Order: sequence, then structure tokens, then C-alpha cells
Amino acid sequence: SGAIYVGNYRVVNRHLATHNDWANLVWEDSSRDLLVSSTTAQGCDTIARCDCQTGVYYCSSRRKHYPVSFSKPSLIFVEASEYYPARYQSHLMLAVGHSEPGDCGGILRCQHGVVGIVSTGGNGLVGFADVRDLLWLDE
Ligand SMILES: NC(=O)[C@H]1CCCN(C(=O)Cc2cccnc2N)C1
Ligand SMILES: [Zn+2]
Repeated sequence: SGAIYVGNYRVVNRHLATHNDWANLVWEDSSRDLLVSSTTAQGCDTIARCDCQTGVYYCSSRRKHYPVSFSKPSLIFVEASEYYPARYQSHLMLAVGHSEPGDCGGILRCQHGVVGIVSTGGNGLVGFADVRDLLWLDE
């Protein structure tokens, strides 16, 4: 679990969005596993606007943060799950690191701010849904 709170927006994994997220929907994209909902309270997370390929993510299944080198956002095949059929997930970045299904939503950050959230994993890999191209989150 986990979310990004920026301005009047909450960014979550689309497969973990709640009834309240869907009732306050702003934008969603199944191909990216992202959903953004509106909030009444002001969020103060900062979104990175950069091309960093190193950062630190929070891993809930270890209660720890890990440093990672990750690939640029790209179209990556993701095997079928209870939430989606087998498909290409877009804007996904992979890195070597520990992840379990419940780790989805953990934030990846670089020195500029939030980069994205955990969305995929298994086999000593961890995948992050990029949010740096969503310029409207702060303007
Ligand atoms: N974005 C998606 O389609 C995901 C939806 C939930 C299931 N998916 C995983 O990759 C889970 C996973 C397995 C093993 C280790 N870590 C994990 N995060 C795919
Ligand atoms: Zn950066």
C-alpha cells in the first residue's frame, strides 16, 4: 500500500484504488496501473521533474529503504494477475531489488522529489510506475 499526496491530488496504484478514489476520480490509466483522485486537504509531496535513473525506494515487506539503479520508463510485458490480463504496462521502470505484492505503493524518490510508486515485482526485480511526466499534478 501507499500513495503520493501532491496539491489536491492523491496518486495510487489503479489496482489498489478504493471506492472513495473512484468517486473522486480525476484520471486513470489501466495501461500504467495509475489512478489519481481529488482530496479536500492540501498535500505537500514534491514531484521530481528530471531524468534521474538512481534513487531510493521504500520496501514495506522489509520496513526499509533501498537505493536502486532503474531503467527509463518503457513498455514492459507484465504477466496476468487477479487484477489485469497479460499486457504491456507503459511508463514502467525496472530495478534489481526486493518486492512482494503488498509492496505496491511504496515511493521511489531521487534528490529532486518523488519519481514514482512500486507497481510490479518478483524474481529479485521491482518495477515502478513513473509519475514525472504528469505535469498537471502541480500546475
Ligand atoms: N502492475 C501490475 O500489473 C501488478 C498488479 C499486482 C500484481 N503484480 C505484481 O507484479 C505483484 C508482485 C509480485 C511479486 C513481487 N512484487 C510484486 N509487486 C502486477
Ligand atoms: Zn531526480
